[PDB]
Amino acid sequence: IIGGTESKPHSRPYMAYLEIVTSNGPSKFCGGFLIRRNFVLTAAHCAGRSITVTLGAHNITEEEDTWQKLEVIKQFRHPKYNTSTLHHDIMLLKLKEKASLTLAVGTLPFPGRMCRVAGWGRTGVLKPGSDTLQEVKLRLMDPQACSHFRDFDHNLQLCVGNPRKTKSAFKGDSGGPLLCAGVAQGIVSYGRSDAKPPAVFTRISHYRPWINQILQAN
Ligand SMILES: CC[C@@H](NC(=O)N1C/C(=N/Oc2ccccc2)NC[C@@H](Cc2cc(Cl)ccc2OC)C1=O)c1ccc(C(=O)O)c(N)c1
Ligand SMILES: *[C@@H]1O[C@H](CO)[C@@H](O)[C@H](O)[C@H]1NC(C)=O
Ligand SMILES: *[C@@H]1O[C@H](CO)[C@@H](O)[C@H](O)[C@H]1NC(C)=O
Ligand SMILES: [Zn+2]
Repeated sequence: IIGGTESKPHSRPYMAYLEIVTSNGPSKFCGGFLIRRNFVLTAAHCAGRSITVTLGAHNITEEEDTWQKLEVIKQFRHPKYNTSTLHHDIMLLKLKEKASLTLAVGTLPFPGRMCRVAGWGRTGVLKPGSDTLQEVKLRLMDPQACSHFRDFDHNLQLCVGNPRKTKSAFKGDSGGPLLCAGVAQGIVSYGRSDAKPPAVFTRISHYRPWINQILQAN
């Protein structure tokens, strides 16, 4: 998160920190959020060979009793996920156990307006990931403001962030929820490599039928 501020610890108890393993290189990370005691929603571009989820964290380098470290047993990536057009960037992760509900861990059930995104991602173009969960408020834009992304499609995606400001999600914030009036409306998907807003978020409402079908059959 660029241009944001540190979240009050444990004030977003649905936030998941994801550590992604691949076979050919070192670990990477993304965000995501708990929608069921055993299901985390995140972006499909965070897929990997295996993933570990930390719930209940603030400072991700300081282990505490609120932590719940859970294994992911199966990744369900959207079947039409497309790395050419960048569409359908969405994935559910089935947890090996159901998470405990505590004060620090809980689920989040289901243009012009201000919304909030949160993450442990880089705080600057050339900066490391943040140790602590950060958040920022961002303006929802008319779809015209994302025209320069050639494969942007207003039906599938949200255009997020006022170009006149420097506030943005960045690397490591992938998969984090965009909340508008306490409801998850988007997931961080992609933007410019220089972070100039706006950025493109997955529009959660278009994928509700697909979410429901995975959650009902597992
Ligand atoms: C795990 C995934 C990996 N991230 C990553 O690829 N991206 C690029 C990316 N790919 O998006 C796709 C790809 C295919 C289909 C649809 C969307 N999306 C977002 C991105 C971060 C980002 C987000 C926003 Cl809002 C604006 C710009 C921006 O990056 C320049 C990212 O991390 C990654 C790569 C590097 C790091 C790192 O810490 O160096 C890291 N924590 C994570
Ligand atoms: C996060 O925790 C570590 C290890 O306790 C501490 O060094 C660091 O300053 C904390 N970072 C914060 C509050 O940014
Ligand atoms: C991605 O979308 C493009 C343009 O619609 C399509 O032609 C392509 O086959 C799709 N699938 C993959 C795997 O690129
Ligand atoms: Zn704590």
